[PDB]
Amino acid sequence: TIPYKEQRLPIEKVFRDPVHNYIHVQHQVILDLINSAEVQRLRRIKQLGTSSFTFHGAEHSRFSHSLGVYEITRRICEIFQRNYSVERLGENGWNDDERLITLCAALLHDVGHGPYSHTFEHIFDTNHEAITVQIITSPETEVYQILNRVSADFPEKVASVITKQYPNPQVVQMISSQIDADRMDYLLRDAYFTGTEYGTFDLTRILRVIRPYKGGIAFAMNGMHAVEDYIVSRYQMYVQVYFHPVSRGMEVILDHLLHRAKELFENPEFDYDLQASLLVPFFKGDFTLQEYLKLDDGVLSTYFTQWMDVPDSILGDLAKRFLMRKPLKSATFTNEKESAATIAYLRELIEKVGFNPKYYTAINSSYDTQIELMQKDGSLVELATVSPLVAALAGQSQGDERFYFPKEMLDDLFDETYREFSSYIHNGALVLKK
Amino acid sequence: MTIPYKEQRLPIEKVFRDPVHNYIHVQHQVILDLINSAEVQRLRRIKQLGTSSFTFHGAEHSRFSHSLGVYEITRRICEIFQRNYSVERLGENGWNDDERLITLCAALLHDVGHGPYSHTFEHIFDTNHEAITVQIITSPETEVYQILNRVSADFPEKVASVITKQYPNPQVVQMISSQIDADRMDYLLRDAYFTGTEYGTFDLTRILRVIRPYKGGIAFAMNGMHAVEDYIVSRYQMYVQVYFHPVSRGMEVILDHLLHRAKELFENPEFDYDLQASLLVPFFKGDFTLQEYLKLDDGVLSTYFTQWMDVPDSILGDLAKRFLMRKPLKSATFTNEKESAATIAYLRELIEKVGFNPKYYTAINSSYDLPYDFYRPNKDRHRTQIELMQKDGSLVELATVSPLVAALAGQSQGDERFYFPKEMLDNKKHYDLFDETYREFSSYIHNGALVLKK
Amino acid sequence: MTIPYKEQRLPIEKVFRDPVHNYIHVQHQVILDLINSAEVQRLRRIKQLGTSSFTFHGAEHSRFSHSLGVYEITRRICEIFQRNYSVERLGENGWNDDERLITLCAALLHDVGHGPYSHTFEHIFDTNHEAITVQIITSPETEVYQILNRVSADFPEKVASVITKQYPNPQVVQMISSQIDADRMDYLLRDAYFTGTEYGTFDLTRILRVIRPYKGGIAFAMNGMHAVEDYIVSRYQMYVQVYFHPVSRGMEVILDHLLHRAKELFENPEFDYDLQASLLVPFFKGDFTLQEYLKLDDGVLSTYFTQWMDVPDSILGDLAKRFLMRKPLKSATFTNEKESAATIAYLRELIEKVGFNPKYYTAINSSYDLPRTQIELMQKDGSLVELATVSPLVAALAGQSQGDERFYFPKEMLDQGNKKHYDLFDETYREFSSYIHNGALVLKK
Amino acid sequence: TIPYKEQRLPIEKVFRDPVHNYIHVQHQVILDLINSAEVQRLRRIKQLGTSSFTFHGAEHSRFSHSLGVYEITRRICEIFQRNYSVERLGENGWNDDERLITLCAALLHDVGHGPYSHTFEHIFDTNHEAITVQIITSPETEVYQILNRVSADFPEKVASVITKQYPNPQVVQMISSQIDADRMDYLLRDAYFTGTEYGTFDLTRILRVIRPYKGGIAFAMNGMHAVEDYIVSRYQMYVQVYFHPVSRGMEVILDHLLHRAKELFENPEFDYDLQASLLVPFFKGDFTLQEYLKLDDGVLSTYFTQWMDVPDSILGDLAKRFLMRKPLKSATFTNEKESAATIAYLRELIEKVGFNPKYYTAINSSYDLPYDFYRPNKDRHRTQIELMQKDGSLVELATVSPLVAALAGQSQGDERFYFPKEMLDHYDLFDETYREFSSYIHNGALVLKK
Ligand SMILES: Nc1nc2c(ncn2[C@H]2C[C@H](O)[C@@H](COP(=O)(O)OP(=O)(O)OP(=O)(O)O)O2)c(=O)[nH]1
Ligand SMILES: Nc1nc2c(ncn2[C@H]2C[C@H](O)[C@@H](COP(=O)(O)OP(=O)(O)OP(=O)(O)O)O2)c(=O)[nH]1
Ligand SMILES: Nc1nc2c(ncn2[C@H]2C[C@H](O)[C@@H](COP(=O)(O)OP(=O)(O)OP(=O)(O)O)O2)c(=O)[nH]1
Ligand SMILES: Nc1nc2c(ncn2[C@H]2C[C@H](O)[C@@H](COP(=O)(O)OP(=O)(O)OP(=O)(O)O)O2)c(=O)[nH]1
Ligand SMILES: Nc1ncnc2c1ncn2[C@H]1C[C@H](O)[C@@H](COP(=O)(O)OP(=O)(O)OP(=O)(O)O)O1
Ligand SMILES: Nc1ncnc2c1ncn2[C@H]1C[C@H](O)[C@@H](COP(=O)(O)OP(=O)(O)OP(=O)(O)O)O1
Ligand SMILES: [Ca+2]
Ligand SMILES: [Ca+2]
Ligand SMILES: [Ca+2]
Ligand SMILES: [Ca+2]
Repeated sequence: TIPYKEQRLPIEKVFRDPVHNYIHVQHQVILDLINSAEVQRLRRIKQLGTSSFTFHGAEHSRFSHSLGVYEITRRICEIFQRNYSVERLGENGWNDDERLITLCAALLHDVGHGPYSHTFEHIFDTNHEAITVQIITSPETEVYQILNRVSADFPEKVASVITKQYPNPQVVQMISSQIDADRMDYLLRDAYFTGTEYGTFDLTRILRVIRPYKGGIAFAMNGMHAVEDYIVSRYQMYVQVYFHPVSRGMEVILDHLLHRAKELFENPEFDYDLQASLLVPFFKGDFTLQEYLKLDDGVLSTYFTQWMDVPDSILGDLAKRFLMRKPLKSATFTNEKESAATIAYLRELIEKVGFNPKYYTAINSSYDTQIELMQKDGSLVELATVSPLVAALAGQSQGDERFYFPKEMLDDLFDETYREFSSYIHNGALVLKK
Repeated sequence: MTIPYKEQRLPIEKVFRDPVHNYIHVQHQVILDLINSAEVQRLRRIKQLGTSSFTFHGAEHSRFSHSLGVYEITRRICEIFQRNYSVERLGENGWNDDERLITLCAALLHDVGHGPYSHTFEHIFDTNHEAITVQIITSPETEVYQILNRVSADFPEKVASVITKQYPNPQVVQMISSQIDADRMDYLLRDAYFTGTEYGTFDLTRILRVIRPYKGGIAFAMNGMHAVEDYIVSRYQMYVQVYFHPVSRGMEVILDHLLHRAKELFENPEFDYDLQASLLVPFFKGDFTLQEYLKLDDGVLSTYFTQWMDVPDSILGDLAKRFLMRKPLKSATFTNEKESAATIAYLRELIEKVGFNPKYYTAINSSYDLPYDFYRPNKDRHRTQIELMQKDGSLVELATVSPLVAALAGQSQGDERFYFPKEMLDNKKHYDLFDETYREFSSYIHNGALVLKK
Repeated sequence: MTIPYKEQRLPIEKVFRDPVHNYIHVQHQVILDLINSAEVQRLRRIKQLGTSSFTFHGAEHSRFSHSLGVYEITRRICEIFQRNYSVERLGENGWNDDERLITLCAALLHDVGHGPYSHTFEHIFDTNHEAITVQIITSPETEVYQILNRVSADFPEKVASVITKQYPNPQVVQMISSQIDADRMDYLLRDAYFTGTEYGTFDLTRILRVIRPYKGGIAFAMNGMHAVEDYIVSRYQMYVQVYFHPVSRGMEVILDHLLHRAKELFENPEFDYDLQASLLVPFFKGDFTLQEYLKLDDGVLSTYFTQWMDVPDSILGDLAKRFLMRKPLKSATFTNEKESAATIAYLRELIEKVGFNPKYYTAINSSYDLPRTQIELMQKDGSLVELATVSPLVAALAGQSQGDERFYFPKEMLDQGNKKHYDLFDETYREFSSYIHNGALVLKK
Repeated sequence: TIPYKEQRLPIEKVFRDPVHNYIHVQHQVILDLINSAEVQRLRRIKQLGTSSFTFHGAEHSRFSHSLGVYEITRRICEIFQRNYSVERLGENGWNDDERLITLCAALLHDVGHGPYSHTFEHIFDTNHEAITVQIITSPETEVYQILNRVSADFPEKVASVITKQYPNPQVVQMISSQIDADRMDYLLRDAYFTGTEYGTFDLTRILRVIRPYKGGIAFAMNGMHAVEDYIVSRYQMYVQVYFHPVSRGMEVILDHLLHRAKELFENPEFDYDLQASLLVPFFKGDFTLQEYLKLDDGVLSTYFTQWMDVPDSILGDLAKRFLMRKPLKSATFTNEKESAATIAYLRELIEKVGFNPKYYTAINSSYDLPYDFYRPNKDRHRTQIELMQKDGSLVELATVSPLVAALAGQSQGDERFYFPKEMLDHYDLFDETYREFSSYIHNGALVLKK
């Protein structure tokens, strides 16, 4: 009988994918991991969080992204084996013994992600990378059981790829670097579902120039323009999708909503059942992995639905605004120190109209290795050396610095206040005055 | 002075990026307000295709984006109709653009009464999404009603009447509900786009080129016949390759029995354990308001299932597990229920013999039970037909002039499946007369079909 | 150490960008050499669809790209066959991957014997592209043969025997030529993409997931039967909407009559004027070599037609003009030839009466061709069912021949419209037109 | 009786187009122009010439491109009349009396193109723009006959649009600007037929924001990103398709094949007949319009087949290389001045091995090609893509877009030296020379040894 390490499905298994057409699975191990409890739960977590409030097609899950990353990784490995094996190139070639570990790492790279990560980790101080390593290395998970079946040291080896400690730079960089399968998948996938496919670079063009070398992953010099296209697409996706103000307006609401809920919990004079059982360990700031694994997007929205009926005015309102899509509006400003006086003033105005500025205002800027080209020579050149102005795009700030406030403040008995407030806003830009 | 709400328009066009239609365009203030209402926003949290995502993992699109999609096709039809086929030039065969807003509201609101996994939900809880859509449109408690009523007191009732097909204008009615309406057209294109399948093989533009109004509703110029043919082909292929997929239905049967078991537990006066499913209580009790209904979505169900995995009922706990961990029931086809009856009874006996309660671990269903109707025209029934208009203005129905459409309508079929646990099909060192049962069971499955006990 | 030609792998996979398949992938030195060969490169200068481009102006794709496409589909099949259905796993019902190079060569070379405007050319000149394909593969004068002979001395004949369907492996024969083969799958996909008539797009990847070898040839998994239906449906839409188009056929008739007129002029000792058509001379005479035939492509003919516009024969000059300027004969539908015969004979008199020679300005035409289902579906147990047994009405559709009987005649016959005065000559046009109602012959005496 | 100007078809005619789905024709003038001998002639002329040797799908004709330019133009005119008429906007609006002239000019812009026109203009000193103006304004032409029926001055009016002298900038910039229907169709059409994803931007998004104003055509600010992506596609098609060294290797052969033929014809000492009668007026330098109108791609290849057996080793060999696809290889260098002696020496070695350097080598720039980079000049209105803000003011694209400024920033040409593949290799006595030659070729570039 065959070692588990080597168990090849007699018939290749395909999964239909809108982005890649088909995900192809050859190994029993990979199939088992796809079917595991903690990978399956990623079906219930949105890849893009609050972006579906701006781009309504952005309803894709982390599960389909994980499969897509594995699929791109697989395609890289095939090409490396066909064209750049150690057999042909030696030390600069690819060793296909590394395939299985590389594919598991690729598939499992995001397993530690929970619902609305950025916001959740801000409020509950979780870390999805450490939880990923915990999922891979803990005997309680189905993932660990599957990995342990490969060999005793295999769960830790797979974790070491994710932590970038694995001693093979080709494997580490396939999983994690500037142009990796992770990034290429979500650029393509986020573009496909949002409909903002300015993030169409051509994936096959990149797959034809990617190669291994003794120091990691490089790109043939003849495909420099393919690399440029990727840099450009990534730029376009950050600018048009990830940095979108309306998405972040919804994200600010969510952030304040979870925070208000936690404050209500922690406080002992608040004698009311939040009915938020699964969130309790996170309100207390003391949770297990099992408890973390029970959370998904629907858990949050169920709880928020219950909260619209809560005796707290702020919680009830913030829950409502999240579910009914009522984002905070924002104005742009470029200097935090110089805008401090103006922002404080306006915050007094917002308060005078009866919004508590702590939960109805925010200051926000986001939702928050080289690229080696290889000459026929064998020698390396960094992209910026051949293409500096495009390299400049990748390194830019793109900091979209903003002040958030209720739409109500714009155009009861304080109408003169709303006209006073809106006087400090011209074309979505904060005007600095007394 | 102030413009009537009915006539009010946005200062500039509002555009919603849509992966299927590129853009959704909004110009009327009424339409914007309706998109923003609580009852419509709710549809973001309900999946268009329910359990299909377990087979086609891209299929995570919502009812909200499908509703905007239908509104958008409708908008596109009205525009073509007004520019090319108005009453200003055709009279009783033309399109009166007074009807635009009512048609647009109806299109946007057509699926507003859908809940989570509505087909299953309606089977277990006896709800009716058509009744509830009309209830949402016509009840003062809802934001939809407040908006519609603000257009005119009689407007809610009129919008509702379009959806019940009682509205007196056949062009308006058929645009929203016929054999080739904005609704079917969107979900075929969009379901194909997200599943990643080709099967929405049809060109909306080649159909929007030939669509026209007439006295009795909506028709298609004869020179566009082949474009209508492709619509039918897409329809058929989406049905037989996606909507009717045995693995998706395997997951739907788990769901159905999961909710049925919860209901049976709650209403059994001697089961005492807290199901912690407060929002489902009104539905277990079979006594619910509109408000209680509007609080339901896919994530409410999913959250309750997570809790139920730990509930001390063995069946409930297990079925919650199977749904969340993706453990579909397997199935085999049969033909005649009456001929298959003794075989099915015997197989249920072997299933029970290994610890599975066959009431919850087996099922029988047909593709015909699903809300997907094949095109079958009837000379006596006008709303069953797709009409083509010859260049002389004469109408002929599609199948009579298309051998291909006649051939697909002719091979319209519902299958019949028997569901059972996969564990019934499985090398062990010793064979207990209990391990014998699985081996016995397998000899009844051949080429995916039951072998009759004969 | 030294590697046999048959085994010579490219160290790096060569890819050719293709709008239909995205990429054409080449592993073998033999395949690359065949692609670069003179007689395959010559297919760049032969339109896949001939006169269809007069109706669908995007249909300018060459036979070259179709050949690479058939080759690419075939190797995708071979890869799936090796991965999933090898002899190693399934024995007698499996794929032997030693058959790959020959299957690949046959796929690439299947259409090499096609010349310009194939249907018309073969009607007038009596050439046979299948026999010429076999000639090209097995004649030492071609670069194709020189290449295959290097694989092994018996290799050219083996490759030819695949095309002639005499090769003893049915899986190989049917991959190349049967009802659902790489050949048909490519041209339906390619012709859809270039015409923009994308009704004839079934899903290739779905078919590739159900296709399967067995001892007796090629079959399709039972759970994939709806994918087979899709292909049947696409092929039907393409035949009805593109291949049988009345207007492309209109141009085809002109071309047929133009070539026939030229041949006749050359044949006639009375006509002493030089046609300037040196590459057609062996074909006027009915006595040609392979070498002479390989010089022919679409450009050769259009160049000659340009010259012929100035030749002192008014039928040749005018027909050449009609072909280059796009002046197709118009047509009317009729049903059975026997009831319509007397009316058609009368209309040819009227046509002759106004100055058009009906031998050249009329035709009876019912296809692009100038004057039953066999698909096995496999059950899980390995038994076979023919497609018509599980899907009869879709099967009927495939076996149905779209008989579109038409009578072609000059547009001028109904071109007239409204005249200020009619004379007993303008009377002929008006009398002619009364026999045509909404694109159909009216059967009067 | 309807004036010809206004004659509509009883029923709109549609032309299936794989790029735009449908080409729509409503005016009788336009249909008549489509059917004219001079437009039908574009069916037999390839849009991309030698690119098909690299991207074998690129077999599309100039005729299909011209219909596409017409269809985009039509879409813009519809949008302008519907949303931005003079009736509502005044001097910043569109006058729909200009529709017919705009449509005729869009359809006719490329009518003067002959086969492989860049190479042909180099060898025979043709000018396709002058010939376009000649076809439009010469009575012997069907095009002219059709236009002359419209109104008295209409032919010369139409030609004046093409030469950009027409006094309506909205009309001129729709046909010819940095973002005209012409560029938009060929980027889309070329990407579609080559099978490259790069030149696919969203036409629909651009048409949503396109706008007339007093000084021509502008694009609403809220649509900047769609304009950005047009530039991205444009850049991507230049560097990856139009500037491809393998297609260019084939162009160099073609250039030299025609050159050798002209040379053979001029020389009275060369007896043999090239039997290429339609090229004779061009060989001699003296040709008429009708003679030009007879030429197409098929004519050239027909002659090359004949030339394969003409008793001139160079001409026969080069005809063979073109017909059989034997492109020259190439290497980059920086500037002609610094690289001068290396080229001289390489030519010596190429000669030593028995290739006449004059016909088997060549120097080439991508700049010499009919593809201009976006290079906006603040003084030169023409060079600019304008974006309209809410207040009505204009701002040039590169000004508001770092992405566009980045691409315009590294919008550089190249330099290549061509040579036979034979110079880079089992039994040769010239093996010493091949070895030396390729020592000057490192990383696909000329090594300045000498
Ligand atoms: N209003 C609204 N926009 C949506 C929805 N789903 C997606 N979107 C898209 C379309 C909008 O252009 C974009 C921004 O959303 P909003 O309309 O809330 O932001 P905006 O700053 O445009 O507010 P405004 O109404 O213009 O004051 O998000 C929805 O449910 N409602
Ligand atoms: N196994 C599995 N299949 C998935 C998943 N998501 C989508 N699919 C698709 C891929 C296949 O087209 C289809 C197969 O479903 P299953 O593997 O559960 O059933 P199948 O009968 O193919 O395998 P079985 O014989 O039950 O082991 O569902 C997933 O998470 N796991
Ligand atoms: N007229 C014309 N049609 C073309 C051309 N290229 C493609 N087509 C397409 C569009 C037409 O609808 C289709 C049929 O061509 P025709 O206009 O020659 O024939 P049809 O019988 O439709 O029109 P007719 O009754 O002769 O005015 O061919 C072209 O260069 N000229
Ligand atoms: N060899 C060849 N390539 C073609 C053909 N049609 C398109 N191509 C494409 C495929 C390649 O991506 C590209 C380059 O072809 P070549 O083989 O002439 O240049 P390459 O750089 O591979 O040089 P080499 O193979 O070393 O002579 O042209 C063809 O008929 N033959
Ligand atoms: N909620 C969101 N809103 C907008 N953009 C998002 C959101 N979530 C993710 N993205 C974008 C930005 C991320 O770079 C990318 C997904 O990467 P992810 O698996 O979340 O790792 P990450 O949170 O560490 O990214 P980053 O380091 O850029 O903050 O998609
Ligand atoms: N000139 C044409 N006009 C219309 N249709 C064509 C033309 N040429 C080919 N086709 C259609 C008919 C064929 O079924 C298909 C391609 O097959 P192909 O081998 O290139 O031609 P063919 O001469 O073998 O015709 P057939 O496949 O019917 O025997 O496309
Ligand atoms: Ca990731
Ligand atoms: Ca619907
Ligand atoms: Ca073929
Ligand atoms: Ca042009």
